[PDB]
Amino acid sequence: GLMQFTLPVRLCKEIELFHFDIGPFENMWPGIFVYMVHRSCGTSCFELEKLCRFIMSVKKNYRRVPYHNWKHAVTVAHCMYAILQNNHTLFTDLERKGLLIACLCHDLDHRGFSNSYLQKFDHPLAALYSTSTMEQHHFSQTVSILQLEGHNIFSTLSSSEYEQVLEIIRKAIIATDLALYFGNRKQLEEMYQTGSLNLNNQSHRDRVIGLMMTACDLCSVTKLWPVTKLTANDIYAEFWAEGDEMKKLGIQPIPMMDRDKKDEVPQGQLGFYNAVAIPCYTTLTQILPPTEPLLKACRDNLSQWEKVIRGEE
Ligand SMILES: CCN(C)c1nc(Sc2ccc(F)cc2)c2[nH]cnc2n1
Ligand SMILES: [Mg+2]
Ligand SMILES: [Zn+2]
Repeated sequence: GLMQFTLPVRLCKEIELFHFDIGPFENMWPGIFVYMVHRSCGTSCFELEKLCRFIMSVKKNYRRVPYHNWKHAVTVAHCMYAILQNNHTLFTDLERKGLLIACLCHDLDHRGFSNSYLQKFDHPLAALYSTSTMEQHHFSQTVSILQLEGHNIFSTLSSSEYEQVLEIIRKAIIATDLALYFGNRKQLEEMYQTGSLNLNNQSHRDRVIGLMMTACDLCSVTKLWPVTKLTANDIYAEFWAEGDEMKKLGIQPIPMMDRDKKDEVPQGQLGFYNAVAIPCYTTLTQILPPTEPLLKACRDNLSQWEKVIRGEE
């Protein structure tokens, strides 16, 4: 318990910043996560032995897909860690615990295919979960792994707190279904401007955590441009495989998933930044002013994609 995880100097410092990249060294990612849990929650919130066992079963249940992999899990968790650490007093004890775990688990057993593709393929998950298909699966994998012998990191919580934390985690993971983001942000924006936003309203808190989850999930757009640009490669590698799989079902995929339409990527990124990314971090910055660096970094990347179109790169 006097066993404080410590990172090298450069990582100790830069891990505090929104734009931190967790690096190419897979074997340091558990240690980075534990460090963040200890700083964000306490060395007391989880039994080190159980927490490490939990982390290593979660890693095992992420697949070797170009984008929706273990590195994405730990990147999304780091973004949450920066939000939480910049908004210390805004969050309950149960929230701080649940949200880092939710972010680590949020794409558990992802196959590199959209909810759309599962439904058109007629995958059994699509029959089990009519909406937020993969997101209900991710939550289910999280509960399955928490129920493994020696893996219940929540063991010391009361029956009450345990149901509360698993309910935070469930809502947090469902919110990562981008189909639900658009409405969540509209409501949050309306609420904020008519001055009805009330962080004491549990239903309001839910919506604000939902947006956090979108912001953390989309955080590749808030990195330094060379990170942003190389991550886009990984994202499109998955989309274009999906597109291929659509063509095998006899379905012309949307252009974003068609590798024949690679040329249209820069214009595609503009729409995404304008319709999703920029509104997400704006509404977030309005609700949580210390998250302004995400909006700033996002705007910088919008500017790099504009330059790519102008053939300025
Ligand atoms: C509307 C195109 N689209 C959804 C999309 N998504 C992302 S992240 C992402 C991953 C999976 C999703 F189901 C949704 C979003 C992007 N990052 C850079 N360009 C992008 N375009
Ligand atoms: Mg997901
Ligand atoms: Zn994700």
